[PDB]
Amino acid sequence: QFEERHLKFLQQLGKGNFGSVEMCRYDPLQDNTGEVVAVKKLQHSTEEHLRDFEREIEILKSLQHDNIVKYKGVCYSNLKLIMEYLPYGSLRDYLQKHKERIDHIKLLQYTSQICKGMEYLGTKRYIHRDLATRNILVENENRVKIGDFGLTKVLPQDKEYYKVKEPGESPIFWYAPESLTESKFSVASDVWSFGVVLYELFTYIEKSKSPPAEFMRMIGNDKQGQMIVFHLIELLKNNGRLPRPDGCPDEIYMIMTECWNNNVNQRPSFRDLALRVDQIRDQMAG
Ligand SMILES: CC(C)(C)c1nc2c3ccc(F)cc3c3c(=O)[nH]ccc3c2[nH]1
Repeated sequence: QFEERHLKFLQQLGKGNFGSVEMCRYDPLQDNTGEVVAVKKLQHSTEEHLRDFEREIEILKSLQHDNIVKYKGVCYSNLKLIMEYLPYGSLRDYLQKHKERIDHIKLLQYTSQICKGMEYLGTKRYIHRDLATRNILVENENRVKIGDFGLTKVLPQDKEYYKVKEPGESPIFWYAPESLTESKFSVASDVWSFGVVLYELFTYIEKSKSPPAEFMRMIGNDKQGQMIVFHLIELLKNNGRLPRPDGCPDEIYMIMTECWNNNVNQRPSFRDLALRVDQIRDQMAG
């Protein structure tokens, strides 16, 4: 395992849901030769959150894929999850800061990698429940990885959905309608959220174009608080949706809109999404 005393704090990397990630140097020889790693811990340790965190660690450990962040180990005294350090950070921040470097061809490369990571999740009957560019990490210019699994659940053997309603705040603007109305989560709801991820990427994370900002304008910024979810549900029911991003090819927007089907069963599979994206990639290449 990883020893507490040899883990040297460098900087705060990010915060998500109930967890917090830090950049640390694991230096067991105490000579400044150890590798830099990412360390996740609970911001406030609750027995409920500890049980969730334990399951999260088991989830990640069970995953080995090019497009999933690498598990390295755990640290015991206050449980800590040790992951590989991915030096380019979240895709959200990377894309926003370096939009001149990243073209549509690169966006589709990332899109394909996300789909392949998600198909791998589905093969283990894992539902991510929090697909968003903030949860995707960049290893290098050519490779992204699904980088957090704080909300990830395993499907029961006998059902194709999973019902969960967690205390606090949910990413409602990435949620499928049945996740908002029924608290139902499935591969199909992950596909819906993947549509939002695709939207995010093609907006190049322009602040005014974010899903929350766009939906809030459609709902009306003169919104309440508890009624926001109620109005969001109604908007989606009446086929109100995120607009086509500036400069987004019509065929890419079609993929988004097909992911955003109210009919759960009519949403494409991650396998078919990868196929469609890779086909568009090749047609943009030659
Ligand atoms: C906020 C969230 C929990 C999604 C998170 N942010 C990061 C992150 C941010 C910047 C950075 F340079 C690296 C990371 C990082 C990382 O390197 N490994 C695992 C997770 C993770 C991370 N996980």
